[PDB]
Order: sequence, then structure tokens, then C-alpha cells
Amino acid sequence: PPTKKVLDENGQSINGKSVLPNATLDYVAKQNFSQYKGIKASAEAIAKGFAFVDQPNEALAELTVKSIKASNGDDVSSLLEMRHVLSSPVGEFYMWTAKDPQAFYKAYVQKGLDITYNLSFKVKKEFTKGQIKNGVAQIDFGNGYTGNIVVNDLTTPEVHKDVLDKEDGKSINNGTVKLGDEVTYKLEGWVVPANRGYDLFEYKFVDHLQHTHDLYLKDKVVAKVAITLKDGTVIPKGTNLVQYTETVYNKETGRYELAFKADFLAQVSRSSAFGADDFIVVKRIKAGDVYNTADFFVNGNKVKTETVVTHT
Repeated sequence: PPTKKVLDENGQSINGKSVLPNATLDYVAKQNFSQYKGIKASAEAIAKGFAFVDQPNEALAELTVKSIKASNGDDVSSLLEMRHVLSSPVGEFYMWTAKDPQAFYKAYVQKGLDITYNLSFKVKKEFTKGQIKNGVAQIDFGNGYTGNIVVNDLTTPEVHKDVLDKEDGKSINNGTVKLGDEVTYKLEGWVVPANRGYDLFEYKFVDHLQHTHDLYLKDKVVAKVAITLKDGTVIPKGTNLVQYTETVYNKETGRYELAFKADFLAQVSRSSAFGADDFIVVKRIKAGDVYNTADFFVNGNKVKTETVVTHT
């Protein structure tokens, strides 16, 4: 039985874990010949040859073969012929068959030397949920054997903005605000799920404040869920996360950023959820209609909130 794993940056397996739209899926697939060590196959069995099959589902796109190596270190790619088929599998798939069955049998199969295929793919931009699947099979001496299917959920992030009279107050969206008064923008972060196959290096809001009408006073960032770090420390929901963040505000452009420090985010356990809400307090200093939107970035993935309005 041939096998396939899916690996993270650190070379660890993440079969069954969730990933983000910009993931690179790094697959390691094994054509298993170690069980044939010492075999004495007949010549007609040998002449039926050897082939390895990889079948990705509709989620995956741009194949790169990064290497094909035997377990003794040999680069064997020039001994195989790759085909991409599209019409024991029966739809769309990749296949590698040995060009010279005899020589391949002697050098690799009869010696029990497994071949490892390192393949990477991207996710298609129009696959925004469900399961990313990749399966393998192998054909030896004309007999086909399926191996395992590796499965990963694709989670597209999602965020919201509201405008409030103040924190844990009420929405005033499309409402009126007296001149000189304060309002609070709430940016609702995505809860990054437990059972993910990646660590966080970026969790960040960019808010384009309408600086001609709104004066940035201050901000506050709070945990939306209990957060568990790798060493077991639990950070209660509702906790003020300020010292794990950096805020910057350019008064000439209205650009506001709040970002978590990479060193903190690295401490969060892959089996904890993670999320924060950001409250931005502004003072209304001019009459007219005041719009607000934000962008949210999680590990290089960008999404936008809705646009809110208030009137003065």
C-alpha cells in the first residue's frame, strides 16, 4: 500500500487539519517497494511494469514536482515518464510509469528501495470551503493497490465592523452623532480554529479612518475566546491583550494599524482557538457623513469588513 502525508513548514504531518486560502500543500508520497525485498518475479510479471498515481480533487491547482528520490538517495525522475490524464482511477490524475521495467526492477524493486515523490500544489481561488483531498495508488507487475486519501479543510476568514456609542454599548450604524461626541468602532476579528495545520505569524487590522471628520483618541484589544498557549497557560476570554500588540496611526492619511507580535502568536497552541476584537475610540470633529471600513490580515490572507456610516 502506498501512502501519502501532508506536511507543514516544520516537516510535521497535518493530515486532517485546516488550512488557509493561500496555503501551499506539501505532499510526500511513497511508492512502496520495501515489501518486495528478495523477490524473484517472472519475466512476464516484470514486463507489466510499475506505475505510481496521484489523484488530487477539484481544490488543487498548480502541481510542482519538487523531487522524486529513491530511499538510497538516487534521483530517479529521469527513469519515469509523467502523464497527466483526464477522461483504479477514472477521472483526472497524474501518473509516473517506469520507462524500462527490467532495469527499474533490478535497481529498485528487487532491492526493496521505496521511491518518495515530493509534490506541492496551491489551492484554487474559487474553492472557498470544504475539503482538499489527495489520494495515491500504485501498480506493480500489473496489480493495482490504492493507498490513503489525505484530507484538509479550507477555511476562508471572515470579519465584521460595527460602530457603537461605546464598548459593549449598542450599534449606531446609519445613525446620528452630535458634534464633539465620541464613538467607538468595533472590529470583529476572525476566530482562528483549533485543529489547524499552521502557526500564526500575522494577525492584524488596517482601518482607513476618515481623519477629516474623526479624531483618533485611543484603542483597546480584547480576547474573544479563552486562549491556550503551548506551555498550558490559559488567557481568559475578555482579557486585555494590549501588551501583545503594536498600534500605529498616521494622522495625515487616516491609516490605523493594530498587529499582534509574531513572538506572542508563535506561543498559541494549534489546538486552541484564537481571536480578538478591537475597539477604536474616535471623536467627531466635523459635520457630514462618516464612513468606516477595515482590512484584516491573517498569515498574509486579506479580507474586508462591511462599510459603516454615521451622520453629523
